[PDB]
Amino acid sequence: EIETIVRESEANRIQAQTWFSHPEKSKVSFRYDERETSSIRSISIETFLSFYSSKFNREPYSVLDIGCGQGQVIQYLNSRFQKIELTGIDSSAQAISSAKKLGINASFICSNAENIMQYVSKKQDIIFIHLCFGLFKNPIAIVNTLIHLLSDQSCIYIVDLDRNSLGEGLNTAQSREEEAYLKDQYRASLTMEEFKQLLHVVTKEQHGVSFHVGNSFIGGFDETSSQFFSLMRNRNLQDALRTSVGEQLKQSQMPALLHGWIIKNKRYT
Ligand SMILES: Nc1ncnc2c1ncn2[C@@H]1O[C@H](CSCC[C@H](N)C(=O)O)[C@@H](O)[C@H]1O
Repeated sequence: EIETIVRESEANRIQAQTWFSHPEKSKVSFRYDERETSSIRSISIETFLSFYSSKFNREPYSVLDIGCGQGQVIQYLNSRFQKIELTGIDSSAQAISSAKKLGINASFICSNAENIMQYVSKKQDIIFIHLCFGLFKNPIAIVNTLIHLLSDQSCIYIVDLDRNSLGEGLNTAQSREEEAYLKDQYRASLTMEEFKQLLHVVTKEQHGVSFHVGNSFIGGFDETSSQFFSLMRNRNLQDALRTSVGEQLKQSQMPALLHGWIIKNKRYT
């Protein structure tokens, strides 16, 4: 079913991606994303760091950022850890050029995520796909490729738009062009059920691999579930929650996002 949904929806994902590949449209998307999603990005990073520590009882050694933009995630991670192997990939040359100007000890690659194996061979502890999964022409193929790059103790963490959150998404727009941008992005997005089906398809074909999907603000983990408690106790995630969307303004206008994990814990003989 999901393979069909993905294929028939391909034009919608092509249209969404125009907002990142043309200079004028890219100004609109960059402004919106940095104004509205920067806080979310911090929360998402602290979420995966906290999850990784709780799940594997160690810190990650390597992180790969898919659709890394101007390298904001990699910069955040670079200041957090003294030693960590960092890689970012993005198909926008302008984004990668900007990322390289940060002067960080990290590898930035300009290519379609499809081609990652031609650039990266070392296994990754965390592969992060933040607010860009709906832009890929072939998302099933991408994830299958990335699973091959996962280390012994690893996860793919995907955060993306929920198709059903369109109304709330539009409330955040501050211009008609932002409305147009968001409409195009949401048209490319999946429902929660479709997202869950997608992760089911890519994981049950893999040894030592489980998955989790949810709408909960904290990593999609239900507020009666186990990982939720570990996360809510985490000092770093708590810090991020305070000053991310901790302004006045009375209300926040928060569209619910999809949160997906592909978790690998290889058992050796
Ligand atoms: N096939 C592909 N491979 C790699 N990057 C892609 C891609 N399609 C789109 N992108 C990139 O995905 C990004 C979406 S916007 C930036 C998302 C970033 N992860 C963040 O959370 O802020 C753009 O920089 C765009 O150039």
